[PDB]
Amino acid sequence: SMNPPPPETSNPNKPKRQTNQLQYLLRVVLKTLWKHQFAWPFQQPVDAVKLNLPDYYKIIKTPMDMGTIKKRLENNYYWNAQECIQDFNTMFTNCYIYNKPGDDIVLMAEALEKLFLQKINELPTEE
Amino acid sequence: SMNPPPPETSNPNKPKRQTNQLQYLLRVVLKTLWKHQFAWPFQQPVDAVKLNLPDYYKIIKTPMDMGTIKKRLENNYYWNAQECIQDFNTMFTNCYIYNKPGDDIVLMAEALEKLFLQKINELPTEE
Repeated sequence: SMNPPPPETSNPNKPKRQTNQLQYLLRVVLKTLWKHQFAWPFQQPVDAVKLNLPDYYKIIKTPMDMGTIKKRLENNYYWNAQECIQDFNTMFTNCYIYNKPGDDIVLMAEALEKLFLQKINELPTEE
Repeated sequence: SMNPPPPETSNPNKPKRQTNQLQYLLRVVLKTLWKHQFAWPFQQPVDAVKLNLPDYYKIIKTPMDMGTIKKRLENNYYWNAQECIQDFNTMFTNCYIYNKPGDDIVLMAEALEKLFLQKINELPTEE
């Protein structure tokens, strides 16, 4: 009956690089998703103690949120842009896992997923 | 202090009518919002003594909640749909009044209002 620690966002032993793709994910993708009207329930880890949701972290064993993604990009925690896209995908599917098809929170995450996909269509070439 | 009696939900001395719009407000509007994941703080009158909110009914002098709106629709309390729509608006603006921009409860209210407005956009045509 206690929230887990948030996901790690710093990995100081890992090599670091800046790519056009990683910079785009932070400066465009994360930015556009953050300001969407549906974003706030996904911006921080679910606070299951505050919400009185004792089952959340019994069901969700790989939590992910947009605040954690932002910090990872800022700390060059990702070497490959797909590791970041995976975290985004984990955040959406965590919503589909915890809730039920057609739920309103799920319709919210679905709309955010469509926008995320629209944005990564414009991802700069890996070059 | 103490809680007030909840809003009245019955008016025997008022004429009654069933209309396309009132039926929609109960079976579609109220139903949809009730089943929203963000609905639980608005389904019943604020128990300001149980929530440790002694100032709530000093600030909020026209309280309104979805359980009251549900009963009013079931008891034909409303002759026009705008009476019911006004109770919804009161419930949302009460939340904005008592709390502050950016609070969790306010963001929940705003999401319900946006869904409410979409469902009202599809109110059947007036007889």
